[PDB]
Amino acid sequence: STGSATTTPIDSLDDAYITPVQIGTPAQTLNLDFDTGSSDLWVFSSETTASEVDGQTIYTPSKSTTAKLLSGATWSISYGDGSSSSGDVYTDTVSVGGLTVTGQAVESAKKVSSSFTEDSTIDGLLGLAFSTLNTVSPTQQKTFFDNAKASLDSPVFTADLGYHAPGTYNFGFIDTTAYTGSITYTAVSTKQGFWEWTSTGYAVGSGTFKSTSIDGIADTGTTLLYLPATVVSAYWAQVSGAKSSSSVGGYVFPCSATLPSFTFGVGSARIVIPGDYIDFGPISTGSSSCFGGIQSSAGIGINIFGDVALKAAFVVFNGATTPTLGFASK
Ligand SMILES: CC(C)C[C@H](NC(=O)C[C@H](O)[C@H](CC1CCCCC1)NC(=O)CC[C@H](O)[C@H](Cc1ccccc1)NC(=O)OC(C)(C)C)C(=O)O
Repeated sequence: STGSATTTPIDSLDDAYITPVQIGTPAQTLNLDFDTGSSDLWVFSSETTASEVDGQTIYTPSKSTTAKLLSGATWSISYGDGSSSSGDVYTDTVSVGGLTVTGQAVESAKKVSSSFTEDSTIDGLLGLAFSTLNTVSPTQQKTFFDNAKASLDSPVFTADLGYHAPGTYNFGFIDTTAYTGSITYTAVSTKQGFWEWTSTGYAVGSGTFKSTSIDGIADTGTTLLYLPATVVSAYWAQVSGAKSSSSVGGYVFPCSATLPSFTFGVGSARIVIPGDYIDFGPISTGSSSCFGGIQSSAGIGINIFGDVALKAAFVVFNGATTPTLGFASK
């Protein structure tokens, strides 16, 4: 089997991308953020405390004939941005893009923190890192990818994220029309539970490529590209009005600049980020300062290839028993 689904940015800055998923029988359709940096499928539900629910769509397990309470199990997750949720667990049928798994754990939120209440576009998360990071206790639960691989025509999914535009998640096949040249695969370490890998170096604009190892994770669930302090200072030293601003938390630059490109290495291949991608947007509507898309990971402790970098490429998540990551230009 395969599945294919359109993914769309939640806003005009491509802050994050939602993809409809159908849970339950008959299907209730909720728009989830597919997050390669975490391993829980959780949703807003009829369980959720009501004054924490805003305009999201809720899962109502009492309405689905295939839902079953997983007795005893609870969950509690907090993410890199500070936000957090917890609750209890059902198993149900969940389909994405045509592809259906029965008995997927769907984690039902009792409580969500502020940032989730405040974002009306996102009805919960679907985690696609490795299932060792799943928060359900006492027995951790598989991600939708892990439950799907038995039936997939190949044990992969693709991410094809758009710049200010819709794109695609595919499961179980690689669409040869969606990229150009050939895919280069690199090894993944799953020792910390992420799709973690080491990039072979970087170039800024049209200067030299510097071979230096950057160990990072490919994370559809993080908006920006977070890289070590000195590589990030090397990029913005090429943008004449850029400075680091403690007030806004990052490098800003005049929205009128043309930014140089940024290249990252994958084995012997190179992925080029166009500079307009790194112009994240204006720090407020109307302002003449813009927010950069490459910022220092010193404060987070790990380098993150977020959607800035991933939407410049077609990305293969190869979930074979030794997993790899594939990059192609598109
Ligand atoms: C629990 C663990 C086992 C794994 C867990 N992993 C992570 O936290 C990384 C994971 O990818 C999480 C997953 C996201 C959590 C927040 C909701 C959206 C999903 N990423 C994150 O926690 C990273 C947060 C994102 O980078 C936000 C995304 C966003 C912004 C605005 C509006 C909507 C969405 N961007 C964002 O704040 O961009 C600005 C600052 C330029 C505005 C952890 O390490 O804590």
